Amino acid sequence: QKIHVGPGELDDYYGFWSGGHQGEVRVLGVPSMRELMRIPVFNVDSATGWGLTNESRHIMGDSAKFLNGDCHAPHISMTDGKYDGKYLFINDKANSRVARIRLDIMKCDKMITVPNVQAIHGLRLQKVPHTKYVFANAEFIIPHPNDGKVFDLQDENSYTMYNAIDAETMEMAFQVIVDGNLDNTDADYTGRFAAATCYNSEKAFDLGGMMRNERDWVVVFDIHAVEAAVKAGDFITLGDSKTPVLDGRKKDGKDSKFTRYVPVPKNPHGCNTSSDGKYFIAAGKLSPTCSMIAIDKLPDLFAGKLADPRDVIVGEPELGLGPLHTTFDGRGNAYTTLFIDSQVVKWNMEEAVRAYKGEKVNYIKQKLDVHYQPGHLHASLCETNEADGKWLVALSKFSKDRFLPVGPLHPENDQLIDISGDEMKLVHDGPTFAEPHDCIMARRDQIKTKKIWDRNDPFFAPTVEMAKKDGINLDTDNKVIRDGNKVRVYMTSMAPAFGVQEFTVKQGDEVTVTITNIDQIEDVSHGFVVVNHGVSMEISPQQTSSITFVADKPGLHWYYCSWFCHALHMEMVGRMMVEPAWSHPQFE
Amino acid sequence: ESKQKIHVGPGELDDYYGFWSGGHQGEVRVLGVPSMRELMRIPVFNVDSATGWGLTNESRHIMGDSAKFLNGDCHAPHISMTDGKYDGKYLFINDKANSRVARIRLDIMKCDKMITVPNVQAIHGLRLQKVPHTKYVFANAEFIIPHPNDGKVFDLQDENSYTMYNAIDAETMEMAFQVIVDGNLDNTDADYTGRFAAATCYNSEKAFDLGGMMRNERDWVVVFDIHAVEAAVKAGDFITLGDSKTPVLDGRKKDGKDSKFTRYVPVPKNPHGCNTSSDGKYFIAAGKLSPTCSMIAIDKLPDLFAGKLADPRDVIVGEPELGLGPLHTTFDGRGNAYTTLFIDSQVVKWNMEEAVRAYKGEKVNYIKQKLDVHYQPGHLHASLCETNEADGKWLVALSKFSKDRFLPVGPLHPENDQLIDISGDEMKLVHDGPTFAEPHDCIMARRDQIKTKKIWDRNDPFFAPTVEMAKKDGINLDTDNKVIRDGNKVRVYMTSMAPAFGVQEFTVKQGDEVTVTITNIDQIEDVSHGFVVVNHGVSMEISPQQTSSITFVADKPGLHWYYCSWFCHALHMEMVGRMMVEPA
Ligand code: CUA
Ligand code: CUA
Ligand SMILES: [Ca+2]
Ligand SMILES: [Ca+2]
Ligand SMILES: [Cl-]
Ligand SMILES: [Cl-]
Ligand code: NA
Ligand code: NA
Repeated sequence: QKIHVGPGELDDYYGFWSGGHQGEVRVLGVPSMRELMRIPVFNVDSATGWGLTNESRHIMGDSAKFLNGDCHAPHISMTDGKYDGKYLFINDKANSRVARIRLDIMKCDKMITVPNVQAIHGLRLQKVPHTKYVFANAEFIIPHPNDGKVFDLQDENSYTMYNAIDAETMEMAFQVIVDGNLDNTDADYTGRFAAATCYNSEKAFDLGGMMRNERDWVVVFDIHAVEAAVKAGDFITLGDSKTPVLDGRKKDGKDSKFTRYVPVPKNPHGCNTSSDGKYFIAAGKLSPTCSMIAIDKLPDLFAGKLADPRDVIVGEPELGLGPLHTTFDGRGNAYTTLFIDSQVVKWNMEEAVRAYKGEKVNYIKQKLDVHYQPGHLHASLCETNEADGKWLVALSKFSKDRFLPVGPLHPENDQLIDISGDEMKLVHDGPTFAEPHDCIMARRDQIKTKKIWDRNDPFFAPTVEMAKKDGINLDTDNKVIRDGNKVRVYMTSMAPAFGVQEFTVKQGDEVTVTITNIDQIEDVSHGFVVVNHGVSMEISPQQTSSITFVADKPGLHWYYCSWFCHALHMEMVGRMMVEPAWSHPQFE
Repeated sequence: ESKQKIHVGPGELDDYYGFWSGGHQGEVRVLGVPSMRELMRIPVFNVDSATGWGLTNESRHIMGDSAKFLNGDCHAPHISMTDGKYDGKYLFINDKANSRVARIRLDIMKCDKMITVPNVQAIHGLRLQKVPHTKYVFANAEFIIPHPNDGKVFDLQDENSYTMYNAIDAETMEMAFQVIVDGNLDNTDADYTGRFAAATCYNSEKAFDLGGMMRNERDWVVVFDIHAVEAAVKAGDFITLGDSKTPVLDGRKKDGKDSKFTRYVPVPKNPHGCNTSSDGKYFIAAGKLSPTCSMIAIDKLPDLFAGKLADPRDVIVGEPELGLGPLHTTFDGRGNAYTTLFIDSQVVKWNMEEAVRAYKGEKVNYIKQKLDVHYQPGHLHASLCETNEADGKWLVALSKFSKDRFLPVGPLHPENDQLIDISGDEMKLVHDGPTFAEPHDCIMARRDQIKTKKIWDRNDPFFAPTVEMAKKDGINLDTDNKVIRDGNKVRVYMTSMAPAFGVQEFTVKQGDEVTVTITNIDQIEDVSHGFVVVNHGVSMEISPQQTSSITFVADKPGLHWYYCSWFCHALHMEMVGRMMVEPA
C-alpha cells in the first residue's frame, strides 16, 4: 500500500481532523498526513477574518463574543449508510455548540448553541435513511432552571439531556432528559435507535463518587418513540426555548417509552456502531473490557420481551487495560485503543460473541504498541457500510521522545497504521497541535469542492441584501455610501487593484468595507488589512466579504491586500483618510 | 551527488528545527526538517483557544494595549546570533497588520515580549544584527505617513511625510533608534561586523498608486552606517516624535547632500530581497521588475561613507542576469547563491564570484542550474544561510500558487513550501509541503542549536507579574488553595495535580469579576492541564510548574462547570469543578 506521496502525486483520502482545544477543523491528505487547509469554526482566524467579518459573526450569532472552542468529534453526513460528502459536523464542549461545515466551500456555514445544557461533548450523525438528525451529548448535570436558587445535582430537576439537531435547518429538533450523564454516542443503521455511554450514573461531582458504581450504562434511545411523542404534543419546554423536551428518565424503576438503560462497566467511554450494523460497542475504560450490545435485540428489549437489560449484551471481551474507543475494518474485526497498556488491540467480533457464550476461543488477533496512551482511533470509512479496512489512525496523548523537544508543551502523536493485511503495521507518526482527539477519513471521490464561489451563495446573502438596500450592484460598483456616522464602502477587487483606493471619513465613523472579488480565475485570493485597526479578512474569487470597524484615529491609515495575488501584489494598497474630530461637530 | 535521506520514520527524529512564519494567521510554527511535520504552534499575534494566549493575564500583559487586536500578519522569522552563528536564545518576527515586533524565547517556545513600533505603519521586513551579537533588531516600516499624523495633512509628498528604519534593542525589547529615509522600505539585512545594515526601497517615487510606484528606472538599496547613528545618539544629536522618547535621526538626502547616516545606492527596479551572503562579502538585492540581482561589495562601504568614491554605483560589483522576477536570495556556504524567479517560477543557482568577474567583462557562465518550482516562488531559505556556518544541505522555496500539487480544498489554496536537496552539485526537489495562510519565509536551525526546557522554572519572568499579585494576597502559589474576596473581585488560587483541581468548587455573586490562578505542581514532563469555564469563553493551558491565570465576569447565575481540557491522566475526564454563582 502506497505510504508516501511524492512531489506531484496526490493523496488518496481526505482526512478531517478535529482542532481539539484550538477550535478549528483541519483538512489533511491521507496517507501523507500533510495539512491541506484549516477551516475556522470556534477560533478567531486572523488570516481569513473568521470571527471578525460580518458574515462569520452572523453565523456565530451571539456566541461570536467567544474566542475559544474545544472540539472532539468531526463526522460527515450520510445517505443510506454511506458518506454523501455534503456536510461535516463538529462539537464545542467549551461553549456548548454544534457547528456545520459545508464541504463544497470548506467553510462553517451554520452554528447553534444548544439551549438549556452545558458542554456538548460526543456527537454523531444518523446513518439511515440519511443524516436527518445530528445527535449530541451534553456532558454535565445542571439545575433546571439554573437560576442560582438550587445547585444540588441530586435534586429532582437537576439533569443533562440528549440533543437532536435538524441537520439541514440546524435548529433544535428535540431533547431527551436522561439519568446519569452522557459521554460518547452512535446510531444504528435503521434510524430507529441511538445509544450513548454514561460515566456518571452516580450524579456525583467528586472523583470518588463518579467511580463508585460497578456498572454505569449505555442508554438506548427509541427515536421513533420520541418522534411520535413530539407529533402528539406530549412534551414540555424549558425556559424560553421552544425545543420539545421529552423525559427519558426512569421513574421508580419503570422505564420511559423513549429510553432503556443497559448496565455496562465501568465509567465507559467510546460508543461505536460496527459497520455491519450488528452492535453498539461500548469501551469499558475502568473495566478492561468492551461491551457489545446486539442492535437486533433492541426491539425485543423495548417491547418487554426481555427480563434483564443485560440480555441485549452478547459479548464482553476482556481486551486490556484502559479500553477507550473502537473502530472497524469491515472484515469482521474490531480495533480498540488501550490507554494504559498503550496499544491498539485487534479482535474478531463474532469470535468474542462466541466466547461470551462459554466457547473457549481466542478472539484477540494482535496487539500493536503505540506511542503513547491512545485515546480514539479511526479506520477509513468505519462509520459507513463501505468500511474498506485500509488505513487506521490512532491518536495518542503523550508523544514523549517520538519527536524533537519543543518546550514544556507536547504534540499529540497521530499514528497512521496499515490494516489492509492481517498484521497491523505502524507507518507514520503525525504530530498535531492542541489534541485533535479524533478524525474522519473519506475517499478522494467522496468530496467535491468548488474553486469559484456562486454569487447567490447563502454564506453572504445577508450582505447582498444590505447592498441592495443601498442600491448597490456588488459585481460592478465602487461607491462610498454615507449614512450619518456610518460609512459603507463597496468595492470590487481585481488583482492587483482595489476598486476603491482611497476614501475619507470623520473620526468616530463606523466603517463597513464590503469587497467583492471579481477575478474569475481559480486561486486568486485577495486580502484586506487596515493597518493598526485590528482589521483583516480574505476574499476568494467571486466571493463578497465585509468587515466593520470604528475609525477612531485621525489621519491617514493605509490598507493593503494581504494575500499574494499577482506579481504586483506588494502595490495593491489604498488609503483611509480620517478627518479629526475637532474639525466636525462634537458630541458626548 | 545530492542524495540525503528525506524519510523520518517512526521512532526516528528530525535533524533540524524549522521555524515557520504563520503568515496572515499570525502565529509561529515549529517544524521538524526534513520530515516537514509541524511539531508545535507558538501563538504570537493570534488569539489561541488552546493555550489561552490572548485570554490569559500573562499573555495580555505581554501584548500590552495591542491585546485588543485579534490579528497579525507575519513574514520574517529570524533567530538571534552571537559572532555570526545562531545562539538559540530568541526568535523575532514582524506584524505587518498592527505594526509590531514580537520576541519568542526558544527555551520555552513562547512569545515573551512584544512592542508596537511608534510613529510608523506596517512592520514588514525584519532582520537581526549578526556581529558581535544580535544587539539590535532592524525593522522596516513600509508605508509613508504624515508626521504628525493628526489629520491636518494627508499629502504623502509633504516634507513631513516619510517612513523610518527601526532599531529595537533585542534584549530589552525597547526602541533603540529610528532613521528617517527617503522613499520606502521593503527588506533589510545586516553585515558581519555590526557597522552596516541595508534595505531595499521600492517606492523611491513616494507615490500611492501602482503606476507611480513603478515610475523610476531605479530605486535603491539604502545603506546605514549604524556606528554613525549610535555616535549621534550618544552625543544627544537627535529629535523625538510625538509622545515617543525614541531617538530619531534624519537619514534623508537634503538638497542632494547625504546624511552622515545613510547612502542611497541605485538598484533596479522596485527591488525586493536584500540578502547578506554567508561570507560577509555582499548585500544582494533581488531585482524584481529587473531580471537581475545587484551585488553591493560590503568592503567598499567604508570608502563610500568616507567620500572616497566618485559615485554610489561604485559599490556595485555584480549585476547578474538571472531570469524573470527575481525576488529573494539564499546561500549554500560553498560560494553559490540561490534566487527565486517569481515569473519564470524557478530557483536559479549561481556562483557569486563568477558573476563579479562577469560584471567586469569576462566571458564566464555564472548560472549553474535552474530548478522548476510550483508555482510562483516568493522567498527561499537554505540551512544556516544567515550565519557564517551556512551548511549547504537543505533549501526551502516558498511558492504562492500551489495549483494542482495537492488535493483541492475549496476556494482557498495552501502555500507550497518545497524542500530541495542542495547538498550536491544539482538541486533535487524532494518534498511538497502545504502550508496555511502563506508563511512566506522560514528559518532552519540544527537540532543541537536549540535547547528547550521540559519543566518551567518557578522564577520564570513569563509569569513573574502573577507571582507578584500572589504575594500581595499572601499566597504561596506552590501550595495554596484559597479564595480571596475583595469587593466584587474574587481571586481563586489553586494548585493542580493530575487528575484533580486543587479547588474543586467556589461560590461567587452574580457580576463578580473572577480571576482564576492555577499552578501546575506535577513534576513529570508533558503532564499539561487545562482550565475551561463552560459557556464563559474562558480557556487556558498550564504546563508542569507553570502558573497561569485568567479573568472573566460571572454574569450568569446558577451552577457553571469548569473542566480540565488537556488529557492529563486516565481519569482526565473526571477532572472537573463547579462555580456556583448567587443571583443578584
Ligand atoms: Cu490582491 Cu495581494
Ligand atoms: Cu487534567 Cu485533563
Ligand atoms: Ca461511574
Ligand atoms: Ca519604484
Ligand atoms: Cl465514541
Ligand atoms: Cl530579504
Ligand atoms: Na445559527
Ligand atoms: Na512590550
